[PDB]
Amino acid sequence: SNRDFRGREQRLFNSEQYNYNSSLNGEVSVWVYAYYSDGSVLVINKNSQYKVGISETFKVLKEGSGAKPRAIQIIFSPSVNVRTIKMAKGNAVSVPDEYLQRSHPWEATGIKYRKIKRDGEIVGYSHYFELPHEYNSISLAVSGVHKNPSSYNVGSAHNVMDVFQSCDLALRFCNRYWAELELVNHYISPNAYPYLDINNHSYGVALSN
Amino acid sequence: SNRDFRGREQRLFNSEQYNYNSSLNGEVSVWVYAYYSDGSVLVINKNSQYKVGISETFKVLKEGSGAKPRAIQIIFSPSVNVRTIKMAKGNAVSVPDEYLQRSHPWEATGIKYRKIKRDGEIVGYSHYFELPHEYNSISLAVSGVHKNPSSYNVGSAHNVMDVFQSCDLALRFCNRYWAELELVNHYISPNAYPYLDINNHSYGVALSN
Amino acid sequence: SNRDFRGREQRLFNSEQYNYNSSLNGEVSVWVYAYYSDGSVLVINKNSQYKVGISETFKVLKEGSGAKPRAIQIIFSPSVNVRTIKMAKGNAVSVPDEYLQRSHPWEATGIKYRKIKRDGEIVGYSHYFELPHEYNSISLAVSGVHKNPSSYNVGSAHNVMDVFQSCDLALRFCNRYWAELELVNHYISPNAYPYLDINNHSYGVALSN
Repeated sequence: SNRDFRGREQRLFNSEQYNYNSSLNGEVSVWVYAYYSDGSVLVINKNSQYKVGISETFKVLKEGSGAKPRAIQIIFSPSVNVRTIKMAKGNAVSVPDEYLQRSHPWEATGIKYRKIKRDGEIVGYSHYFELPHEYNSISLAVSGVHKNPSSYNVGSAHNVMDVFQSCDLALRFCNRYWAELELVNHYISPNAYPYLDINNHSYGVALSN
Repeated sequence: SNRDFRGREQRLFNSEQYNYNSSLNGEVSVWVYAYYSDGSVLVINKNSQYKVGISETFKVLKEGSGAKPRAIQIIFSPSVNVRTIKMAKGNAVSVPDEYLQRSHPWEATGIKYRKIKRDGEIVGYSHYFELPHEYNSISLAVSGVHKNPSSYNVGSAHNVMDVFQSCDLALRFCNRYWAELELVNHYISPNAYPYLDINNHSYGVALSN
Repeated sequence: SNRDFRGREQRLFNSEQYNYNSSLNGEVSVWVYAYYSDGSVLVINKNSQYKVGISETFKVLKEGSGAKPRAIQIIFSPSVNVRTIKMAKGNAVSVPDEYLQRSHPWEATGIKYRKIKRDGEIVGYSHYFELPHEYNSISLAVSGVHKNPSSYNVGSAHNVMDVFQSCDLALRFCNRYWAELELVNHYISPNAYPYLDINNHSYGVALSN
């Protein structure tokens, strides 16, 4: 019966979480997972309103003696507008991508992002690429804009200062895990984050509807 | 007599400093003081035009073996618009505040800021909060916008690039002091910064009028 | 003859590189070279669309026991609008420039920038200043805006979010070289960057026309 208000409230509880996230009041989140030759995983996460981005350098461990980055997986929350996703990369600690005079400052990589799904629902977006063995490090920057459900100008006369503030307010986290197993068990799963593991298995929590 | 031009110029000297600061040509400044279990104090200061903010992580010293953060005091210069103040925090190195799906990206904490006064003049604003003993660290972000004395649109077609530049131009300082006494004697007082100590004593310099 | 299409294409190849850089699709780049008492050189480079800036602290090596910064050379790519260049500095790890109440948040230093030329062509802009011996460090911030060839409003309703993204996407590099010779041989020259050495010799590559 629909006299089951406990069930109805539980249903609304989950749904409202899903919907608040995709409102412009909600966060847009990016994760950069760097996979090292020793099986360890380094993750950078930043969460912010309106837009979010990361600019990082992943270096060979122990002054060049330890493990080296082998691959990168970039994850965006479902609140991102996939068409706004941009990436700039260098394979070096020294401006790797050809010459400044001829470089485009970014590529629109949205079309390469796969949908991470649980129960038919999009829990995130994933772009995975491996690094050339010939390289010991990668400088990488990625950026995404929150879906704008309306025709609302977040960058209009009055609203632009809020976006400037969003830049100050963004929170960044950096963690290293010993293996993807630890990553899944202690980072991804407990926080209900979207993820694809090495076996192409999807993680995350469907909240709609 | 008002034939005392030395006195009159001294009066204008002080007043002009007070007033330039609160003009849009002046700085808005934020300080984040982190109080550690060993009595030491770590301070982060950033100063910038138009708006300013800080995003930091305060961790337990010596890889988790040393002292731990116990409390935070956030200070804004008098040039801040208290109503624009925003704060986002996590108690963890891992996205502490519940779940991303349900998180508001900030809280307006202005109403909790006390006025730091010297001689009846507001020299700054202070928000103090203690950290749960149960936690070994805190990731914290705070943001404030300069008071806009006029109806001037700093984020208008032409002026927005200046605000973007203000972001590049902001200066950040990080210092650690052995005790609040050292902090007061060698940081707060010499630089004429506003402050409240553990005994609720106010520091700073009245310049008006 | 103009039947030499190999020559004509080579000519267009070089020219197009020059021109793309100065289009709003191209990068604006800044370098900050810090010259240390031991002859070593530390360089910070950031490259980004629309505008670029750096905010750094150059400290005495080995916790204050090693070499100390003696001089700074700031280089901008030719795509910068020299009139938009701004600099804010402190000689301390503690808000060096007088008192916050009376500080202008930056100086327009464009008029002090020399043109670095190769073959009559501007390959960059250079501002060089020495540091007071009395100081062990310098906190420095510099900012420049890309030349806007048109009357195009990059900070208009729609375009402002792209500039916000440009902030996320900017790539920063930090390198230390043992002597200016190494710097020239392994950093400046291989990457075709503009530069002036200690003997006032100009480096870079003319690409026009």
